[PDB]
Amino acid sequence: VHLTPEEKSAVTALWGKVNVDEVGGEALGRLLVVYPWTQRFFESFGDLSTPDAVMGNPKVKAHGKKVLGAFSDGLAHLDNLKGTFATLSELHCDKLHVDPENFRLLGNVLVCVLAHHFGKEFTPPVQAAYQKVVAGVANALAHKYH
Amino acid sequence: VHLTPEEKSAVTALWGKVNVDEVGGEALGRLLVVYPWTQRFFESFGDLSTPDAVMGNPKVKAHGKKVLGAFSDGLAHLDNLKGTFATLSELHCDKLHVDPENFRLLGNVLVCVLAHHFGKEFTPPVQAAYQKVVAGVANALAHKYH
Amino acid sequence: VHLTPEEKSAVTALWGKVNVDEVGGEALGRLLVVYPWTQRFFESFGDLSTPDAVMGNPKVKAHGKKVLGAFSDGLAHLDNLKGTFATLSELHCDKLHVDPENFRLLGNVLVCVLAHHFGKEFTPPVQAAYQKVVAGVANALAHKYH
Amino acid sequence: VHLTPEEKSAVTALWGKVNVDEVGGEALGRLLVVYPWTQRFFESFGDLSTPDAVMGNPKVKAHGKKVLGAFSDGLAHLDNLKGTFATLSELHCDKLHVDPENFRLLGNVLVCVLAHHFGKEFTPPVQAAYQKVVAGVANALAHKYH
Ligand code: HEM
Ligand code: HEM
Ligand code: HEM
Ligand code: HEM
Repeated sequence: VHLTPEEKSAVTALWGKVNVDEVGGEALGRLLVVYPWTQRFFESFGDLSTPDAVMGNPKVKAHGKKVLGAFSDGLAHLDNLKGTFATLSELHCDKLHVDPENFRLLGNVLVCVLAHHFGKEFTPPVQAAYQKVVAGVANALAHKYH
Repeated sequence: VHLTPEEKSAVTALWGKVNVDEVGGEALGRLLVVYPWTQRFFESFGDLSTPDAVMGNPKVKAHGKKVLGAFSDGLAHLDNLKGTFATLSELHCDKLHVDPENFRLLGNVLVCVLAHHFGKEFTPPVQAAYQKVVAGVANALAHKYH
Repeated sequence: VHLTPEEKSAVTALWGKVNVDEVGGEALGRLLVVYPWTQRFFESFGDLSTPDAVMGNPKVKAHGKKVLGAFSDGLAHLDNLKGTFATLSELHCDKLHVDPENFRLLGNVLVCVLAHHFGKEFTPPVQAAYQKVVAGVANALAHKYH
Repeated sequence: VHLTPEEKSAVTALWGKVNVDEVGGEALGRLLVVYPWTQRFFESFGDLSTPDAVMGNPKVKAHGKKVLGAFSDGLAHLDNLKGTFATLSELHCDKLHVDPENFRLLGNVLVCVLAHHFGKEFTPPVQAAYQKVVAGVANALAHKYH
């Protein structure tokens, strides 16, 4: 992932203001609502019938916080995402068999959640920076398939 | 596209509140900035070299407004997206030769712009409905390749 | 799907030379080997651990011929794919939750299988026509998501 | 790209029987026929009006030879695709603005041309190996967008 310092500044500044405990659950929950086939991976989480059921699921919220945590991790090592994510790649690919396209969709939902939250501060160049990051993390997660 | 009563009422309500000037140049600008290869289609527009040049450009802004106008038309005929978009399909496909994937990328940018432009009212079910709409439009636009 | 009369004639002539009992198993099996996350959907098939575990799997072979039968249906009803695949769309979308991208991969694998089998009779325009067909089928199977 | 030695050997062994002078032109030509929007990049090659026109084009055949030449380089340097394709990445991204999805499509057409050529030598594990190589080359080519 190649970010200019201006880009690195703007991404981290935005990041610093993310409600980590909420954003994660919102991004995971919206993934399940918007791209419904993804619910197949989380059937053990309980009731996912309605959007309300999904958005209200505390297992979804809890897990969402864990996803956001790893995201914060890659953000700290843009230099080496493959290695940062090596362990999560074996899990998601070798054990869970998640389609590589799903990693890209979660990336997308995340960018949407930020736009939604940071309105005007989510500028075109900031959107561009985050797009490159979510793409970099998605590619690092599908590494086991490469 | 298949929208549930709720989704459709939902959809058409928010649309009515859309500031096309704001959303159109924003959607079009963000496409050229986030996915740079898209600039080659708009060489006739001038200075697109920087996010500022792009976001500044009134050609971009005016064209953006035209794109939303076609969207609106589309929104009125969710029943016949294909027929609604026939002439634009011929233009984009047969004449311009735009990659069908780019119709998906504009759609996604547009969704991020609505999140951005409706904050709190852009709930998971609304995003889910708008995602079906944009995918529907992208598919109707790529119709000539099918 | 829009085929010119020359496309329709060549597509239908080639299809009549296909050994159904065989190409369907070959296409489903290659899908499972080349895009390994797809194995997660074939819950009762047993060992899918090695290419030979997959390719000679009796259930893969039997199942491939049912897939092939459905494709034939498709080809015979290009004017009505959504209707033709109505119950298969609800099974795959509503019940099985197959990601739409997967429908596309299987179409791509089938095309490769025909190339492998027909060699030189698989000309560029025949390939282009088959591409439009498999894309139309994938689109009709993902109907319930639209 | 992760290839087992078994895969590596099956891959290089087959590459050795490729008609260097022909497969390239076939691949490129089928790209232009099957995904017609790619014709916009080769409008200076002359007449691409028809499949026959495309497949006939001597510019296409000559250019296919160079493409295949680049592929052999990648094959010879699986451990250094990014360096191997450094200059080609700057040409295609920075200079030509080719959409990254098109690199993917070319790799896919190539695999189909190999299938079409090798019949039976093109077994499921060989196809899987080739799919990982093409994906790795497409990703290396798109590096400038990352
Ligand atoms: C691309 C961004 C993603 C990140 C950063 C991420 C991160 C994580 C993390 C941190 C965990 C918990 C690891 C542990 O408990 O050791 C996890 C587990 C899991 N993830 Fe993801 N993930 C991503 C994408 C996805 C996608 C797209 C899906 C499926 C649609 C998915 C499905 C799962 C599942 C099923 C589990 C296991 C949860 C359980 O049963 O405890 N992940 N992921
Ligand atoms: C969401 C899908 C899209 C819609 C609804 C749309 C709509 C339109 C409209 C309404 C026009 C004006 C045609 C006229 O009145 O003469 C137009 C033209 C054009 N579109 Fe799009 N468009 C879409 C996607 C795209 C994409 C993805 C690209 C390229 C990346 C693109 C490139 C162009 C170009 C180059 C023109 C011609 C501009 C000129 O020189 O006049 N469009 N489009
Ligand atoms: C390209 C289009 C496809 C066609 C025409 C097709 C066709 C079929 C047909 C005819 C059946 C049997 C329905 C019945 O029970 O009567 C079936 C079942 C099934 N398909 Fe597909 N399919 C397609 C793609 C896929 C893909 C991409 C996946 C997953 C990767 C998939 C997974 C399944 C599963 C898991 C079943 C049920 C098998 C069982 O009986 O356990 N299908 N499909
Ligand atoms: C993905 C694998 C690809 C490889 C290995 C590849 C390789 C090459 C090579 C070796 C050249 C000659 C560069 C030089 O020495 O001037 C070239 C040029 C070119 N390629 Fe590609 N290419 C690939 C994909 C594509 C795609 C998908 C497109 C567009 C659809 C494309 C469009 C072009 C164009 C327009 C040129 C310039 C032709 C000229 O004027 O010489 N390339 N490519």
